[PDB]
Amino acid sequence: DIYIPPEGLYFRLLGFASRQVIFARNSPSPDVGLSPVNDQATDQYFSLIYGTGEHAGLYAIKSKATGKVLFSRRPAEPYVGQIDGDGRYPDNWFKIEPGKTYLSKYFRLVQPSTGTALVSRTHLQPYFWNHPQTEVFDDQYFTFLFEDMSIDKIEYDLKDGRILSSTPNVLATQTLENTSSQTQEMSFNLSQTLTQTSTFAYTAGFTIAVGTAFKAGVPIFAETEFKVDISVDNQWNWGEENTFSKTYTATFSVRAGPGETVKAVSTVDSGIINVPFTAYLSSKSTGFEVTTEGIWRGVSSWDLRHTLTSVT
Amino acid sequence: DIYIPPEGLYFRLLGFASRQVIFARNSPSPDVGLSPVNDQATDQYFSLIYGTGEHAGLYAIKSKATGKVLFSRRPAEPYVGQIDGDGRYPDNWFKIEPGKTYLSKYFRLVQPSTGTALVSRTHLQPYFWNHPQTEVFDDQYFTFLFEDMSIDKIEYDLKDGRILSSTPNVLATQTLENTSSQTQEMSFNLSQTLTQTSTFAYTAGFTIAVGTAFKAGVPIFAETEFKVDISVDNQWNWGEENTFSKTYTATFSVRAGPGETVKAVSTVDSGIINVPFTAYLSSKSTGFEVTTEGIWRGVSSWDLRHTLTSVT
Amino acid sequence: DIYIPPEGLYFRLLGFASRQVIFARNSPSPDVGLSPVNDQATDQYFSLIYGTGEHAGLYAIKSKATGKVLFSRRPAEPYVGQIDGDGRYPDNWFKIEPGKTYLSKYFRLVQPSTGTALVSRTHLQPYFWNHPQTEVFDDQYFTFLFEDMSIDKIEYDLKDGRILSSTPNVLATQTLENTSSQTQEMSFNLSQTLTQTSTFAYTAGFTIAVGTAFKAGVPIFAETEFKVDISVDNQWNWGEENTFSKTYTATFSVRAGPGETVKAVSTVDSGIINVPFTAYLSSKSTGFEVTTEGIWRGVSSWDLRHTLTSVT
Amino acid sequence: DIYIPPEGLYFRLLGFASRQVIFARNSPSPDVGLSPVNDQATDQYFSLIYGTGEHAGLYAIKSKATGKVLFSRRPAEPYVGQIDGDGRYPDNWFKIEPGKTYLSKYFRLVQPSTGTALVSRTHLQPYFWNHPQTEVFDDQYFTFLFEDMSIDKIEYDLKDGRILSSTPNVLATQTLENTSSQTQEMSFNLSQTLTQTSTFAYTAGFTIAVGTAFKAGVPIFAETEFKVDISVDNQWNWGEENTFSKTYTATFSVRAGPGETVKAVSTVDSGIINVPFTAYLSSKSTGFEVTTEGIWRGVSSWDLRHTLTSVT
Amino acid sequence: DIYIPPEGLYFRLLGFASRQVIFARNSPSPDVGLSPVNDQATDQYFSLIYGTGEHAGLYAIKSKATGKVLFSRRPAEPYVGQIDGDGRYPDNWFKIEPGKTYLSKYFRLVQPSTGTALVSRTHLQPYFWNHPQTEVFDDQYFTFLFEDMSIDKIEYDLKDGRILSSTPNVLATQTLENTSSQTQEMSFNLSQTLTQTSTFAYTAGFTIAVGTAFKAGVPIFAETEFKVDISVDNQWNWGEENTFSKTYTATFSVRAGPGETVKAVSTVDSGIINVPFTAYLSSKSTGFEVTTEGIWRGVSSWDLRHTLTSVT
Amino acid sequence: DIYIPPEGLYFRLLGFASRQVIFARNSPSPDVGLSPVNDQATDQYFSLIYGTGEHAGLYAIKSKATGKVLFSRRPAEPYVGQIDGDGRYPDNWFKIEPGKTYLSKYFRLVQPSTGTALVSRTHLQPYFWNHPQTEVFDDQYFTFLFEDMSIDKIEYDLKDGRILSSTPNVLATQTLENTSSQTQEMSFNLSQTLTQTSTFAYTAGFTIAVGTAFKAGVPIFAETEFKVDISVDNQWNWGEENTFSKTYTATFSVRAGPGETVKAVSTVDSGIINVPFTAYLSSKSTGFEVTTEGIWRGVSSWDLRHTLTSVT
Ligand SMILES: CC(=O)N[C@@H]1[C@@H](O)[C@H](O[C@@H]2O[C@H](CO)[C@H](O)[C@H](O)[C@H]2O)[C@@H](CO)O[C@@H]1O
Ligand SMILES: CC(=O)N[C@@H]1[C@@H](O)[C@H](O[C@@H]2O[C@H](CO)[C@H](O)[C@H](O)[C@H]2O)[C@@H](CO)O[C@@H]1O
Ligand SMILES: CC(=O)N[C@@H]1[C@@H](O)[C@H](O[C@@H]2O[C@H](CO)[C@H](O)[C@H](O)[C@H]2O)[C@@H](CO)O[C@@H]1O
Ligand SMILES: CC(=O)N[C@@H]1[C@@H](O)[C@H](O[C@@H]2O[C@H](CO)[C@H](O)[C@H](O)[C@H]2O)[C@@H](CO)O[C@@H]1O
Ligand SMILES: CC(=O)N[C@@H]1[C@@H](O)[C@H](O[C@@H]2O[C@H](CO)[C@H](O)[C@H](O)[C@H]2O)[C@@H](CO)O[C@@H]1O
Ligand SMILES: CC(=O)N[C@@H]1[C@@H](O)[C@H](O[C@@H]2O[C@H](CO)[C@H](O)[C@H](O)[C@H]2O)[C@@H](CO)O[C@@H]1O
Repeated sequence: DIYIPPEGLYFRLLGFASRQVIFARNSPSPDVGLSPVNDQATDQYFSLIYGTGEHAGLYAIKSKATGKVLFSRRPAEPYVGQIDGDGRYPDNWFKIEPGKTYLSKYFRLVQPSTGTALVSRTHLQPYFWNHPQTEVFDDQYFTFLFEDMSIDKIEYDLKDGRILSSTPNVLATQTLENTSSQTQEMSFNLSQTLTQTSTFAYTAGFTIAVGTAFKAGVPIFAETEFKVDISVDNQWNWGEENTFSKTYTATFSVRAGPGETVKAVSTVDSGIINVPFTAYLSSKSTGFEVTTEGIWRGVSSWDLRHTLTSVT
Repeated sequence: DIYIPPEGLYFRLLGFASRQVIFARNSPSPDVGLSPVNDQATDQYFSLIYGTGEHAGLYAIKSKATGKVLFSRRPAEPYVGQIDGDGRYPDNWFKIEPGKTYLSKYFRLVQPSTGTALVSRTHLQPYFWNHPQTEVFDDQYFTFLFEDMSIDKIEYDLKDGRILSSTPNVLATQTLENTSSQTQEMSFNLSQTLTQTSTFAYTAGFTIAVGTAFKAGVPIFAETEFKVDISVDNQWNWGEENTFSKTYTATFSVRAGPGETVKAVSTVDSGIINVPFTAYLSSKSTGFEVTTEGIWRGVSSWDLRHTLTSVT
Repeated sequence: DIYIPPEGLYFRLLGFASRQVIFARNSPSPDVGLSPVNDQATDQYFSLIYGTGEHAGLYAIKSKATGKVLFSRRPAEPYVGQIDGDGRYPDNWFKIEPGKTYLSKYFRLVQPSTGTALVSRTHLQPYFWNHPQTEVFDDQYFTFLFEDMSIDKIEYDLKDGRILSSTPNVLATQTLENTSSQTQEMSFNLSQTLTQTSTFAYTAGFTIAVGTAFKAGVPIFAETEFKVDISVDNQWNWGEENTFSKTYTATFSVRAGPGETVKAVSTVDSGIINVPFTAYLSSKSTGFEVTTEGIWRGVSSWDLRHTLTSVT
Repeated sequence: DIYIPPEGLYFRLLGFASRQVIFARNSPSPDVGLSPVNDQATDQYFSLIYGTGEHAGLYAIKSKATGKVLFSRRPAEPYVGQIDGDGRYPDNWFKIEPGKTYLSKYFRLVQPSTGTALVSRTHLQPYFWNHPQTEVFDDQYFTFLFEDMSIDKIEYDLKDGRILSSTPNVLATQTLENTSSQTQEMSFNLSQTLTQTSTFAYTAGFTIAVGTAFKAGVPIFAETEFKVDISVDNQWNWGEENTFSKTYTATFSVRAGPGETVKAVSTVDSGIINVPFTAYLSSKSTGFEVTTEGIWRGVSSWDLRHTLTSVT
Repeated sequence: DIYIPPEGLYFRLLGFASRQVIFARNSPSPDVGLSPVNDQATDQYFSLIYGTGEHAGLYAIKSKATGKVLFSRRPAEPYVGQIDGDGRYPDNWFKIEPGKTYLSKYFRLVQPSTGTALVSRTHLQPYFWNHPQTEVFDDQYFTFLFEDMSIDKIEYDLKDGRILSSTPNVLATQTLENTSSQTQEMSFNLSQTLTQTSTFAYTAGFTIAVGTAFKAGVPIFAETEFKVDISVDNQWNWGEENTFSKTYTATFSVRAGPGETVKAVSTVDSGIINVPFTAYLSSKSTGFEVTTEGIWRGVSSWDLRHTLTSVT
Repeated sequence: DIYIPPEGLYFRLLGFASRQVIFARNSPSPDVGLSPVNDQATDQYFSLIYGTGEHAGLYAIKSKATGKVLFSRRPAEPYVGQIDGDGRYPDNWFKIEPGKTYLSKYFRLVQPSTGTALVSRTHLQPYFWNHPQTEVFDDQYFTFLFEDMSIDKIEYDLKDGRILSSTPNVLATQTLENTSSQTQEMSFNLSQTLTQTSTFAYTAGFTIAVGTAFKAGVPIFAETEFKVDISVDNQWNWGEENTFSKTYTATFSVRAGPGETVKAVSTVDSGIINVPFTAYLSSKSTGFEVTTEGIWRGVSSWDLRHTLTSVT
């Protein structure tokens, strides 16, 4: 089931074919049409009005710049445009039909009452028009290019963390710090770095744009639970694999035997790990709130061990 | 080696540049040209005629709507079009030259005899034309947009299943169901759910369109073999990672000692797993059959354990 | 931080919108403009001249075919074009502004002194023009389509290899080669094949084009170190997952007891593994050198074991 | 260091050679001499009077029947006998000289002041006499044949228990209680017996006679501590290995899956184990108290496990 | 409960004090008395006649040489001797009273009807006499010195074998048999000897004399069961620890890789083990049969492993 | 095969029955006879003269005090005694016939030429006599009561050490030495004592008297070999189980993390262990040398581990 925004969220209607966005303004000359994306052109933003009654399950597309609603009809010219009255006419209601395969994140905006589908193309004129809904062409598909949203918070569902793999990794094996006997001091210093992995994968809810940059603590396995490592301050990219460093540092000393050659082996458990999470976002322009569910996954390490053993 | 369809399979010739498909009809006015995809326009489908003799290794592109074959020549006008006689003229044979990098799933359709390459563009006219084969431009590349195929069957090669990782995961650890002694009944109920993973990756054979929706049992590791779990009835998307739930349920009771505090620990082995498979497909319009080889991979769980231990 | 080429490396400036490359020649008629990629058109290659002084942090875009530099101004017509003097005029310096989200691998070429941004479109004329830098449109973004580079060498940083997972896999379990007693010979032959995995992932440095084909040994885990398996001679594709076969073959015989039924179990450790690496490349036309850092990852196997045990 | 009884404990003086006990009575005719043991003849019991002053480290041997003390002199006849005054004369003090090898649990009773040693023989007359202390003969050795003591209590030092060995032992392996699916009940009954071991070994303190019969709980390993199993009510023999039965009984049922063949494997950890202990004894005739330290050792079992696993 | 022989088994009555055996003959002069053991003197053998009726629980001691029965009375002289009629007189019945501690394997032969106990001493005359049963002296104790019995068979209860400990022991670790590559032959020879242990401990039934020499196979652990190793042909001594050698020999060759340094590690599991058993014996003079239950225990080894691994 | 001393070793001939030793002197009156042991009476020591020629396999018993040899004949009186000429007469040669069962460490001294066996008794006169060799009585058995020997050295065959059992034992588990973060010092002190075991068991060679006290280092398992722990300075008793203390002491400190609660777990491997050995002894009076082979066995511990782990 594709994600359809609620009434207070704004978006751009990007065409698969034209690779351009629909615009609706009060001037210049042409009131509605297509244009290359310009994140600041209020012109290019719309929100939806959820149909009710006999329109339940349908939607009206409202211009943020004009407040007017889009329409699509086949008899009267022009076949498409704007109009007042938030869905006053049957011409303002559309059915959202998700595509398949390469068009799975796209959809047709079909207006039932007239059996017409919106068109967004650059090869034929008018670029923004409609077509008899029964003959499906690729240039009738649209995808949501949502407004800039800010990631306010990431909350992991730690109780459900899970370890997918685990192999011990010896950080500092070599350790032949010795003497003959009755010394008094032998200190060890551990400083090893492992390149870790991080990926925040979409599961459900609001469709955060792939690549969106943000910061958050990342999961860590303690000994019997998962915890959030707030130290990691790297910049992540939504839905993409990121890498970050994890350095293990430790200082310990050993010496109090009849005569030994102290040995220290620092070891950690490394492997793949994933944890569910919810992200809270809000509109930068409005503050409108939404959530997104996801699964975080990455190569990590845990259970740092220091084993001391004497030799003679 | 790119996948070239056999003689009975239909497809659309999508251009890298124009992002449009070639069409060949008997009318209206222009007989051949470019058009946005329309899965129902017979107009846009072609199949290949495998060259033989001195043409072995070359192909003729036959219109499904017209039966006519495409041609490409540089002296006589028009330089491209249709013509009867399934490869009667040397102008009907083409060499398929796979591209590299971003064009690896695309190819040029070069007609040797004339040293000309087909062209599919929208920036210059004619949109469907040809060019002296020696000067390679991006708008000379095409990719196969195969006909809608149905996935009739998935057959796993279970003998070759393989476990990539494995870590024990305790589903229900806590279990302090007690009394002092000589009770008579202490029953346990286990109900834990794990989010699993599923991906059907292409290996060879017919190139199933990424995203194609279908249903099939998914692999499972028994104790010494792999088996197909037919219960999982989720809808998969070819070549993409899907998730699904696996719930473990169990009821067992323990009590017959001198005086105990029965403890139950339910545990499973979880980790990554993959298994080879063959998919059998057939043309929805013709029933023409083909196969696709692939490797299925996913996070799974297995070997559910229930350990009972008394305490006093 | 996006990768900006040094002064001696050539590239094409591909537009996000137009999906076309900028060209600068001495003739025919129009000197600069847009064109579909043609890897042999010297016309389409440029290199950068690193600004210094008050221009430090800015760049001039030099035509490889003409030696002339690009410019962008808003008063005098034409607003864009070529000109001698490697950055003689303030009009030749540009600021490279990386985009975000879907435009993260793209950037604007803004000329500060005039507050103008280059434009690359096919929907409006002139196709190659500029726009008041303050109004950002999608057709103002460009990405680097670097010159054909050759991968001369792959050097792994073996000391940092790491095992992400590990599960024992018994290749040949069944082995009931017997007799009663005092025989004299019982030989075993092992021949098992496992499909392995290989991926060379970009980490930093020169951005090798995804898909680039090349050959190199692949990492292998010995017993206490990682080593390069030079036998694997498959063709890899940069930044993509490849598969390859690994066959284990072995012949051993056992017999010298009071009366036994020799059993042989061949086993290997399989799991995921990754190792850092540096790739050395050079321009095919110039020999200009660069490097790329990356992490190699794949499903592998190691520690082949043969265990013999008698039965009676 | 041999165990010398305190002043209130009674004993018999058994001779190595004569294999007979010393007696001291008021009548019949001969007042002191040798006799076969008769546990009821008060005649044969003596206790010691710890010398003090210049006699510190020496002892007087007091008759329980007569109260008189033994003496040994070489000039005046008879050379040995009884006499009043609890050590009034220098002739009443003896030095206890432990033997070696086969005489390690025996000792000479040498009277320094006169350089004479007591004699207990049956081959020459007088049977009970003395000899010039400088010429050591075997018939000058004695051992303590203590009075009947009762073992009132055994207290183990559980904190110091120790596991010497441990191997898992599967009690009930076979378990193929099945059906096809959706049954509802499958109960299991475990009843297995293991022959255990028990030995109470002397360490220090009062020398309990080997073989002495008594009853006490025996050590058991819980999961993280040792505990006393009070159920075992077998009769032990001090300082000797005893065996006893341990039966494990358990009843548990399992069934609540999509279709399984429930399997149950009952397992225990068996091995050698030992624990220190103190025994409290008291004179049956007097109630005089003493203690004995010892180490208990035996083959035991612990950590009974029940593992349930489904099959299909 | 002490072991009392059935009616057909012969024995000598050895006295604790006298350390001599009772004899009953028809001549010379003294008919009954004491004598140093002489295994061939029929004179010294007796068997028992189980009392019945009011004598149930009592026994008559019958001379094997004379057929006459022993008697004990206090009025008429002599107080002890022989007499016809297998228990005709009340004087022929005795109660067997086991001693404690050092006398636990000894017993008094008390004749109730007269309140008299048999006496066996060498310090007073008559050496063989009796005493008022109420005054217990050490020289009233006897032990059974059974007739020479032959151990016809040892049958182990293998199903109940048990492993008390287990630690892996590498027989032949070192193994660096190599070459560079493509050799063709590398054979290994294993010959290691371990000193094993063997003890047949009495549990119940006939009391086989400690030290009795005999031969039998000894237990061995296969892989899932215990088996009898019939190869071990050492001479055992009943109830005593014996040692014996176990040599592991094996010849195996390995070579068929791209280039290796074959390594072989031969390993075994060693530890303590015990198994119950029954011994079948019979009188050498009569063939009278009996059985003895026991537990066999010893340090053993099992599960010989040969692991081959290549190096480069 | 019983141990027969070589020609230069002295011993006493102790009788089973008489429990007395044979003596041969030049005066007083009776030249040969029996006597209670007196370790200083040269009178009681003899050595053997190995027969050769037709006497090979027989021995003469030579008096150390007199140099004369023992004899045994049945016609001429006295039947036994001394005589010059180290075996001059056939009467001086004896066959040593080991007994069985309770007489396995005893033997008859039979003089073939006359068919007579030596006798050692106290119940009949003469106490030291002989008897017609064909009628075997218990008082014809003798055992060797060797001269006082000194244990000069114990040499273990470390290469053959063997671990019979092994279970980890945590000495100091509890360890919650903490703070919040950035402290700087946290030191640990380990001091735990384990009661160990020691037994030197006879295997072959000279029969060292049971109980003989001596001192020697005891075996210890390092990590890959056995070594002698020379610290243990306890007094051992040949052929008997001894106990001794082993204390593990260690001081180590840990602290250098972002914020932790350092935990330390000290652990050791404990279990049963045995090692072969040879003992070198020599006569205290002569210095005559001999050796004894044996197996040392005991409960020990090894591989002390210190594991440090942080908590938060
Ligand atoms: C002004 C008007 O109504 N024009 C229409 C054309 O747009 C229409 O062309 C097609 O429209 C579809 C839209 O999905 C595709 O863009 C297709 O490529 C076009 O051919 C034609 C009928 O086909 O009718 C009028 O001319
Ligand atoms: C009608 C005709 O023959 N026209 C051709 C042009 O198409 C041709 O233009 C180029 O064609 C290639 C095809 O690969 C690219 O589209 C390129 O961008 C075009 O410039 C020119 C020669 O270049 O010749 C005629 O005009
Ligand atoms: C010749 C000239 O200066 N023309 C310009 C137009 O290009 C310009 O149009 C826009 O340009 C931007 C470039 O980022 C986009 O392509 C946008 O879609 C166009 O509308 C207009 C002003 O908008 O001004 C002149 O006509
Ligand atoms: C009455 C008296 O004084 N008699 C002694 C003997 O007892 C003594 O004999 C020895 O005594 C020792 C005691 O340790 C042993 O029993 C030894 O076998 C005896 O020979 C002799 C001197 O030896 O003197 C008196 O006769
Ligand atoms: C001929 C006769 O009846 N003599 C008895 C003695 O034997 C008896 O002596 C004791 O017998 C017991 C037997 O258990 C012990 O051997 C003890 O040492 C002896 O003293 C005495 C009474 O005591 O009576 C007669 O003399
Ligand atoms: C002086 C002499 O020759 N006396 C012998 C007795 O010793 C002998 O007695 C037996 O000797 C054996 C020795 O093994 C046992 O001690 C047995 O108990 C005695 O009976 C008898 C014959 O038996 O002959 C002479 O008297």
